[PDB]
Amino acid sequence: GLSDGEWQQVLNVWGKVEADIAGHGQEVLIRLFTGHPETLEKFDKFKHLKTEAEMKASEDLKKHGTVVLTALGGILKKKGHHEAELKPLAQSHATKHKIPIKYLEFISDAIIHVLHSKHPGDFGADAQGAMTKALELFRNDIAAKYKELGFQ
Ligand code: HEM
Repeated sequence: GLSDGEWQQVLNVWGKVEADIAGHGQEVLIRLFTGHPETLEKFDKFKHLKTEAEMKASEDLKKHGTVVLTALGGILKKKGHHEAELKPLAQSHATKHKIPIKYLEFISDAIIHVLHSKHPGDFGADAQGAMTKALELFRNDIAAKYKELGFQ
């Protein structure tokens, strides 16, 4: 897992996200949808968005971005002791939303990209390393739940 120092880095970086959750959430989803169009198809409520301009102007997309990052933030603050918070998320995304683990890899990468884009020069090598480890832990624990369900 992560060391105490690494978790402190993760939560310090997260402070940046919390200053503008909607903005970060919106950019993460737009990065995901524009870089991997197949992901948009998983959202019946966002498949009407044919352009990035429409995505940017969508208040409902910003709303979902807030829901997504608020959930992730709650998980991150548990510093790995997130079974109760993560299990239900893993099961809903596998059985209900049908989200391949590959898409979770895509959104993890999108988060790192957005952090650099919104905070250039202020997301250090150590910070990136820590956030990456936290996102991999998140993804890997979801993957374990996916295997349990036999979900691909
Ligand atoms: C940072 C990783 C993610 C987090 C924390 C997250 C969190 C959530 C939460 C809290 C909800 C609402 C509750 C629920 O249905 O469980 C939700 C809904 C949903 N998520 Fe995710 N999600 C993540 C990644 C993804 C990815 C990668 C996809 C597909 C590309 C996806 C697709 C969906 C869909 C389709 C819904 C239902 C939306 C609706 O129509 O209301 N999620 N997600």
